[PDB]
Amino acid sequence: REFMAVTANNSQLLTWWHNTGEINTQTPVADGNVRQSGLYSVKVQTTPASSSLYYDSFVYLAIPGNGMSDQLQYTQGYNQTQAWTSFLYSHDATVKISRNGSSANSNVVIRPTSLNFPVRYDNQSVYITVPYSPTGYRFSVEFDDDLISLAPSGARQPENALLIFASPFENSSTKPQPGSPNSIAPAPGRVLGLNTTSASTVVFNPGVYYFTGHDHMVLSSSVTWVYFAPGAYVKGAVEFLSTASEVKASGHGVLSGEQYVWYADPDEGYQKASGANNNGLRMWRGTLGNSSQTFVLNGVTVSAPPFNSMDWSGNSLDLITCRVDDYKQVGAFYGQTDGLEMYPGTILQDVFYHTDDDGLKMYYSNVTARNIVMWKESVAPVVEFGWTPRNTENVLFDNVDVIHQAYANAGNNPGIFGAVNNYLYAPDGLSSNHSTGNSNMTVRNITWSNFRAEGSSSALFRINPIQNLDNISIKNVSIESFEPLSINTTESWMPVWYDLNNGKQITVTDFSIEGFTVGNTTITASNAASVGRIDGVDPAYAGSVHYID
Ligand SMILES: *[C@@H]1O[C@H](CO)[C@@H](O)[C@H](O)[C@H]1NC(C)=O
Ligand SMILES: *[C@@H]1O[C@H](CO)[C@@H](O)[C@H](O)[C@H]1NC(C)=O
Ligand SMILES: *[C@@H]1O[C@H](CO)[C@@H](O)[C@H](O)[C@H]1NC(C)=O
Ligand SMILES: *[C@@H]1O[C@H](CO)[C@@H](O)[C@H](O)[C@H]1NC(C)=O
Ligand SMILES: *[C@@H]1O[C@H](CO)[C@@H](O)[C@H](O)[C@H]1NC(C)=O
Ligand SMILES: *[C@@H]1O[C@H](CO)[C@@H](O)[C@H](O)[C@H]1NC(C)=O
Ligand SMILES: *[C@@H]1O[C@H](CO)[C@@H](O)[C@H](O)[C@H]1NC(C)=O
Ligand SMILES: *[C@@H]1O[C@H](CO)[C@@H](O)[C@H](O)[C@H]1NC(C)=O
Ligand SMILES: *[C@@H]1O[C@H](CO)[C@@H](O)[C@H](O)[C@H]1NC(C)=O
Repeated sequence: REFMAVTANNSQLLTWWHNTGEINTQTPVADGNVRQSGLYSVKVQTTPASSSLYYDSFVYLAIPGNGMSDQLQYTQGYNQTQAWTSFLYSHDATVKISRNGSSANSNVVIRPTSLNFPVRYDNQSVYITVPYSPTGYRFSVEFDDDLISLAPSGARQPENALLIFASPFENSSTKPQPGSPNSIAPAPGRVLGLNTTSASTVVFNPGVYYFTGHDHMVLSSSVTWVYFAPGAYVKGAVEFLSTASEVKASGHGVLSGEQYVWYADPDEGYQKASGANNNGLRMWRGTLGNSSQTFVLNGVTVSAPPFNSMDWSGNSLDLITCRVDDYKQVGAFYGQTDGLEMYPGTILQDVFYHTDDDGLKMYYSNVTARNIVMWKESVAPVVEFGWTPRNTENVLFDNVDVIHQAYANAGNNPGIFGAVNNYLYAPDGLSSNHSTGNSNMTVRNITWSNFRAEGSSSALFRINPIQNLDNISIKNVSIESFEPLSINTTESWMPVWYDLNNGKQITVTDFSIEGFTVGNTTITASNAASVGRIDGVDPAYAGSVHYID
């Protein structure tokens, strides 16, 4: 018969497909269609590797502008595309990757490179044995002959990226049981009525769904759980109205905002905001009243966000907490595509972030973030914590691997660990005025450990002490290479700041740096400025920065 895709649905492997898959690299795909990579084909086989059957795994594709060329002006202007595929597994599986048909056998680099997965090359195909892990893996497959140079960085990256998201099977907490009378499973196509449903659980089963570029998934206050099934692709953005103790979004399906123009404003008919009112539609939005609320985000893949990926409403933002895992953000070519907000008590792990702005927002206390892979694009620091003075304490960011960076200039506020200026007086985050700080607030007990930057990289840190700093320690951080010196992006700095009202000097205390390597050079105090390129530490703080071995 006519060739058909064959997907896996067993206790060891699960892959899916979309019959309305559309190969398109220039315009918006049809409503009921899903942009599919015409360059990469993926099949997965549960080990042991035998002449047995290999199952197809749909390869998604996100492109800058989302086919809207009059939208490219809001991207960094590169011609890079991002393809990806996800699958669930419970046992070691071999991933077979194929291309065009005129493609020669090219070498591939897996990122993070720490994975060290077995890689075989056979007849214009790449065989990657992916080991099973209760936390799955998120990695980039980069074909040498597909690498290009991004100006002015010169960063060598894939023109056509391919991401693989191998996740563990879903449990009773992340996958609703079918047939519950208190849940509603909207059929494929335009989705309507979820904003007034009496259901408490929205279930999107395999299939394509879409709100428009002029409407999003507002869930009734009654809704506390949104599930995107593996094989489900939903075009829209979600907003809970519920103020219950917990609201949840799970499943390994896709939530794509490809239909919204950049900075789409719900209050202005989803049109580009009138004047940067910071009302660009978020992919994850919620609201809390007087009671605390936990936001659970699990397994979902968010693509093409039209603005900041997430933000909650309220005056009691410290009453919110997050629990996210096995979550991904791909195809975020638009600017200001911030990663999630991590409210007090948050625990985030095994996340993949493709972002053109503030990545890890360290704005709240008692936060734990680990096992993150970041494909930072061209703006904002990897880690941000400097738009507004605040009291923040007890933060741990461990095992973070920035696989790529493509900064252009200083105005991009580059750097791994950054803290831009006070947005109230320097909205763009850059200004010589360092006298708008608050000597009454302090950020303390901060630990950034096991950070890693592959390829060329920006400065280790560019921190503006807008409030006091105390007990901040960097442990094990390696920068494979620095970006071109001429672009003003590799030197770290930390200028003395002053209180806005009192004029009192902002203090920095116990800022330690341990295990900092640049290439094959282990940095130390007598190495700081030489290789480490740490030149900007203000003499007033020099005594507070310690290079311990
Ligand atoms: C197999 O996977 C499909 C989606 O690809 C899912 O809808 C279905 O429930 C699975 N079959 C079962 C019940 O094992
Ligand atoms: C994409 O941009 C790269 C440089 O960033 C360039 O080398 C490549 O030719 C471009 N794609 C094409 C084939 O137009
Ligand atoms: C519910 O959503 C629809 C879809 O756009 C919208 O037209 C309607 O005004 C909304 N009703 C509510 C709950 O305000
Ligand atoms: C952080 O945790 C500590 C102790 O667990 C607690 O005293 C403090 O209030 C917390 N801060 C916030 C903003 O939740
Ligand atoms: C400091 O932060 C760490 C996070 O690694 C936490 O385990 C510890 O309890 C905090 N200690 C203080 C000062 O409460
Ligand atoms: C910025 O610094 C200047 C000192 O040069 C100070 O007078 C001003 O109040 C600060 N912030 C602003 C622009 O309000
Ligand atoms: C710091 O606290 C003092 C005393 O309450 C106050 O006068 C001053 O304005 C505060 N500084 C800032 C940055 O608000
Ligand atoms: C720092 O790196 C060393 C070498 O791999 C490792 O043994 C140690 O546990 C790391 N420390 C932290 C902060 O995890
Ligand atoms: C980079 O910085 C140097 C010194 O700070 C400056 O002279 C140069 O103009 C900057 N390059 C540009 C234009 O980005």
